[PDB]
Amino acid sequence: GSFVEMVDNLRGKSGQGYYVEMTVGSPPQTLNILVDTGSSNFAVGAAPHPFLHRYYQRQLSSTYRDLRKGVYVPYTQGKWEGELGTDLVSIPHGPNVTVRANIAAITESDKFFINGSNWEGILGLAYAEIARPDDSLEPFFDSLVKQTHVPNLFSLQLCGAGFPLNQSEVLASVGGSMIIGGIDHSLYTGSLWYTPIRREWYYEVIIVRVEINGQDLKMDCKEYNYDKSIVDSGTTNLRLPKKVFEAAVKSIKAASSTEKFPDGFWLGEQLVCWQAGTTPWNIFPVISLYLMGEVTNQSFRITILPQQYLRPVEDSQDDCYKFAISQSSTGTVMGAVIMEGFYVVFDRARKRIGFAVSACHVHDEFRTAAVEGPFVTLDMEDCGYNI
Ligand SMILES: COc1nc(N2C[C@H]3C(=O)N(C)C(=N)N[C@@]3(c3c(F)cccc3F)C2)nc(C)c1F
Repeated sequence: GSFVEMVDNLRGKSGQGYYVEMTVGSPPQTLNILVDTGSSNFAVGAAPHPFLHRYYQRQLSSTYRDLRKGVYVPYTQGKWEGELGTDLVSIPHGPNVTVRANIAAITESDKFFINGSNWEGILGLAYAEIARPDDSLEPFFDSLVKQTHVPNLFSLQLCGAGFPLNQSEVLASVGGSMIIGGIDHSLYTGSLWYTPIRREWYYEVIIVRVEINGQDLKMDCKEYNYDKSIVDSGTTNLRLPKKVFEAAVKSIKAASSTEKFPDGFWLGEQLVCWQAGTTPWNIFPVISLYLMGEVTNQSFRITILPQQYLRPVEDSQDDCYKFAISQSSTGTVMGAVIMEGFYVVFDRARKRIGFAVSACHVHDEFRTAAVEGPFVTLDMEDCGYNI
């Protein structure tokens, strides 16, 4: 329905992540926490770091409980180490509940905290299977549902500004909404279409067809989900498996061939700039991802614009961007630049993810993002990768 208390509770941007205010401990210690559907731990800075202006101080919390266990998390882009415990946790612009949750108190880290991101921890919203050190460490959302009457569902509306936000603007700007326990109808237009959650670990989905400006990429659909496809608010880009990325970039280059861009742009490294207001959106194609539907032999599609996959960056008065589609060796990742086009419903109760056009997606007068269906699609189970 309507969840006014939770609307506009996020801040941030696709490159540095979107965060929500939370409190930990007694008396409550306020922290900004990145919303991450690509991990399953609640982990917060708990020791001084040059990029943190605040951190969780366990000795100041009367409700802190030490689990006497460490946790070491090395990942591709960095690492963090911490100490496990539990404490009382709340979300001020959330459900009016307080729960006892696991917290990994980060004591050491490398390339984890981002200078100027304004967040001090991460809220892993995925399933226990991928929790660290193992699946016995109950994730925050599982604790929230078990201890309260909050429905087993959350929904995210990530709002890209469509232009760069400076240090002050990004702190003053509304970055979107995280609706805990429901769907807020003011955040989207049109209908919600649902895709099954293939397996409960990451939020895994199955892509069954890909188009660039209506032209079928025509790959065996198993390539689109090799080795998995996931929805991850903690990744900035739309990441595609190597072979799919190579085919998609060739097609995007062909569609936009009236302007030549350097190799560094297509590698997502180099910015491209245009005179203020002259970004040639129309030369860039729309991209449609067809997802398995809930009905047998039915799919639907989500369509994004270059206003989603070209990420605004500061250079001058020029309008500059980076190409926010990049290669992956770990499957498709529908990151924040894709989520910015849609209101995304993580319906854990019904093992499905819903998509609708976002009320805050960036577009122009000629094209809009879309969520459309149904389409007849056969043998969609064959699109899923095994082993
Ligand atoms: C919190 O706890 C854990 N965290 C991670 N993560 C992996 C990271 C990552 O690469 N992506 C793509 C990702 N989705 N999540 C990470 C992340 C961010 F989102 C944003 C900024 C920094 C980050 F480290 C955090 N993984 C495991 C296993 C955790 F226990």
